[PDB]
This record gives sequence, C-alpha cells and structure tokens, in this order.
Amino acid sequence: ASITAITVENLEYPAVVTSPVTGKSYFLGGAGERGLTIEGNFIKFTAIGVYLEDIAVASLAAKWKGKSSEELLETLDFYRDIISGPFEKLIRSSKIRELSGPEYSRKVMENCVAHLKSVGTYGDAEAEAMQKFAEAFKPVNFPPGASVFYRQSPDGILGLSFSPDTSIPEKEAALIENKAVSSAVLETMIGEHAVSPDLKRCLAARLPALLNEGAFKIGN
Repeated sequence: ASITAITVENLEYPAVVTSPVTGKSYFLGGAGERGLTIEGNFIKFTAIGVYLEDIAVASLAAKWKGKSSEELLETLDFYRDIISGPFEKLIRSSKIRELSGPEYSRKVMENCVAHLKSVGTYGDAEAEAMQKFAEAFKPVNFPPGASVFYRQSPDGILGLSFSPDTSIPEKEAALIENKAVSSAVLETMIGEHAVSPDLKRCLAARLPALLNEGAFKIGN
C-alpha cells in the first residue's frame, strides 16, 4: 500500500515515478549513498536509487509473501528474483559532487566486467556492449543534481539516459542490446557480491508490507 520517498543529501527519490520512455510506472525499492574512503574522511559523491516496475509485486508475491524483512535480507534467491524478474527496473544515479562521464562510469564498468567474467559470460558480444556502454558516457558531464538512468528491460536491453536534474529524460542516449550486460549493473548493487548492503536492506524492509497486498498499482 504505502511506499515512502527517500532523500539522500537533498537529492530526493519519489516513492513512485512514471517513465516518459516506456509509459510504465515504478515504485522506489531503495536508495543510498556511494563514494570513496579517502584519508580519514568518507566523501559522498553520488546518490543511488532502485525502482521496480509496479507489476513486480505480483511477480514476487508467490515466493516471498509472508516472509519477514529479516529473512528476505539473508536470502540470495530473493534478490536474484529482483535482479532477473520478469519486470522492468530503473536505476538512478544522482551526483553530489561533480563527475565527468568517464570518471563516474569507470568503477561501474569495472564492477560489471568483474561480475560478467565471474559467471563465465564475457565473450566478444559482451565486450563490445561494455565498449558501447563506455562511449555513451564519454560526451557527458555530471554537475551536482545531474543524473544517470539505467533502464533494465526484462527483454535483455539496457537503456542509458542522462539528465541535468532528477527528471527522467524523454529519449534515451543509447540502447545496449545484451542480456548478460543488461542485468550486470543491478547485480553489482544488490547481487550476492555487492559490497554495500544499504539497498538490499531497503528492499528487504520495504517489500514485505507491499507483498502482503499481493499487487501494486500507481494511485490506488
């Protein structure tokens, strides 16, 4: 029934959004902050948020209704269903400190290639996809408040969009047509080998109450 908005360093993630690209509607699964530990201070650089298409609740209901937040958090199978579920996911990275495209994209692409190799799915096609991934970021710069949108289609496509603020762009900058790569980004965020668990905790905390309703519709 009730999802709440999350604000990370004055960057707000509304509880619900609708894509001008797909016309689909998503609910906020979780949000957190990323950065680097440099010297004796942790410096925030980006805010990160994960949205799940509204139909995801009905999809996850069968296996995960009734389970507590504590149990979901310790269950890899649950996050695999989220990562690879038959619904669209939308990931928004908003900058707290200014970063060029190559600057921000470096660590993400490294984590992706690291995982793709890890699971034996990094051939020529996947390499080209990550090259195309890189190219899309190169002509971009992200002042504070600027955002990147990863649209993970369940049909094996990753759409990349860039925005000067937190609004969803009307058009996408690039389409990376590769199944393995399409889910790679989200895997590095909530997958088994994801370092920061803040988003997993957000998902574990927020989904059970929703799954109890068996379904989610925008504005009901």
